[PDB]
Amino acid sequence: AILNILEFPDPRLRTIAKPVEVVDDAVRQLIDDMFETMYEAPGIGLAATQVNVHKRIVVMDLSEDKSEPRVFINPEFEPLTEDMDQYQEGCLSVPGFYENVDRPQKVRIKALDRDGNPFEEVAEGLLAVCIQHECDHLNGKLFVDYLSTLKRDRIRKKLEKQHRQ
Ligand SMILES: CCCCC[C@H](CC(=O)NO)C(=O)N[C@H](C(=O)N1CCC[C@H]1CO)C(C)C
Ligand SMILES: [Zn+2]
Repeated sequence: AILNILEFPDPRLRTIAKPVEVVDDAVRQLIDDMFETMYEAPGIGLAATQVNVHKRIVVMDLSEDKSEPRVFINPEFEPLTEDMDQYQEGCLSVPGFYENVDRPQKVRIKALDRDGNPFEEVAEGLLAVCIQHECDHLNGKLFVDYLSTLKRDRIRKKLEKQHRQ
């Protein structure tokens, strides 16, 4: 099923996602619904908070053809270096707006696959940025919180106008 994606300034997007203790069927079903919604969007990633399910579950596919489905459950990453990188990020929950967000270049991801088995990895490029952009969703953050107050408000207003209109 294609799922509904909440948008700024929906306060629900500020909910802090709770840890997935077990990976039952209900969880895998959600995962699939999350992939579909993401492809349908279209986006290269999606966290459960964006669709009103507040569990630590991140879905991703950083490829052209839909051949690289990646699942990140109970994720967490660590900057292995003091290095930074500027990237113009957009978000399905902040549609139409794209701002250059500054984030660490090399991070070490740590999660549980679709089955719930721990795995560790080292991210760079698009994956690093993406898991960071997704782990923010689980904590209630949006790339727009790295933006100025006036710039972010100019955005909050536009959407609040678009939304109901
Ligand atoms: C970290 C990069 C963004 C994270 C993933 C988001 C989707 C999202 O809202 N995830 O929570 C996305 O697909 N964003 C797209 C985006 O910002 N892209 C697509 C890949 C390149 C980059 C724009 O230059 C836009 C077009 C919807
Ligand atoms: Zn997003």
